[PDB]
Amino acid sequence: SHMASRILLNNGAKMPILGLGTWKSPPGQVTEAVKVAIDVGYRHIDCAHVYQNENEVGVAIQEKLREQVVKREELFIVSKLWCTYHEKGLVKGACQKTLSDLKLDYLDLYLIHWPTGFKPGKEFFPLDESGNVVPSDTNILDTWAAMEELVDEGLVKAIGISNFNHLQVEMILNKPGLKYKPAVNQIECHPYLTQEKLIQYCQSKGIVVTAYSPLGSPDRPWAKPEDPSLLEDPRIKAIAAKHNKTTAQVLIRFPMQRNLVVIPKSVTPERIAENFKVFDFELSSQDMTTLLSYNRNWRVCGLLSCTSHKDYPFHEEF
Ligand SMILES: NC(=O)c1ccc[n+]([C@@H]2O[C@H](COP(=O)([O-])OP(=O)(O)OC[C@H]3O[C@@H](n4cnc5c(N)ncnc54)[C@H](OP(=O)(O)O)[C@@H]3O)[C@@H](O)[C@H]2O)c1
Repeated sequence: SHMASRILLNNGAKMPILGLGTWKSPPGQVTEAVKVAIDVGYRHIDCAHVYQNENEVGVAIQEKLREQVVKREELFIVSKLWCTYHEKGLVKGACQKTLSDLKLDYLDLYLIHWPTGFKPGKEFFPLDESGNVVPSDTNILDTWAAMEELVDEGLVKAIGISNFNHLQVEMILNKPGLKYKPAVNQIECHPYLTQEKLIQYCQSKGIVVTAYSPLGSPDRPWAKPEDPSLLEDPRIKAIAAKHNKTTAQVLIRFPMQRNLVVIPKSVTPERIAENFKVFDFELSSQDMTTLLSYNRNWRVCGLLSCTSHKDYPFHEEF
């Protein structure tokens, strides 16, 4: 379908363009979800410590390795450093906890989950008595240096960023003494948040973009009935019908044809399989431009409790 399965990263490794998301996947369902995904062809799993389900994801990965359904070198496992671990002295331990839970001896890619550092401690969103999230002082260039050390210690093959705006990406690229460029910026992207400016910037610097919430995250916990709904948009349904595919399949193919990686989440076996069957059709340029035209700057993930943080990413235009 004029579509290779992997994209070359600036660390020299190849990354599967379609992965399985795991945010909100219940711990009692995610082991089967990941097993099914690997069985039906997925080779990339997107994880995070803050999702609280890495142990269960890891059970699935380990079983499929033990069963010899896949070899470790064929898998591309991604996780993310949570905001309460931006300190120099906490990054390695946070990575190692993720490795121990996923039952891996390296990650293919480790991302700074958000540019905002928070006070370390047990709470993922530490609050002051008035409800503000308590920041860390550690600046993100120092967090990046700590990520670089993980490459040099063999814990991770690639490092990257997530939810960074273009000025924050530029800060990393302009870092004095930069040793490794970010390989990936993982950002929200779908027809209602098309991200042209940030995607162009990242791609022009050789940074691969991964699109999260490609279906508009209908299970996001703050969903309101009045919100827009990609899967129910009749205009997108019409493009899907024309191609004899589902709306979800169109929504997944869309970022693929922008040279993005995409990570739809499901715990439903039939949908996991459906979502992978996107290498057998092509959207036209006109389809692509039409889908881009639906942009409304609508965000699933605004980190809305953190808008006063000095490194909050979404005040900038892009
Ligand atoms: N870096 C970040 O800050 C960040 C933020 C958000 C997301 N992410 C990553 O991106 C992944 C994907 O984003 P997301 O989880 O927000 O949402 P999403 O992938 O846009 O949507 C997931 C929702 O769509 C449903 N669904 C999946 N396939 C479907 C299909 N074929 N037909 C109908 N409904 C379908 C799922 O239901 P069922 O599961 O019940 O089947 C679930 O409710 C996350 O899981 C996470 O790995 C990263």
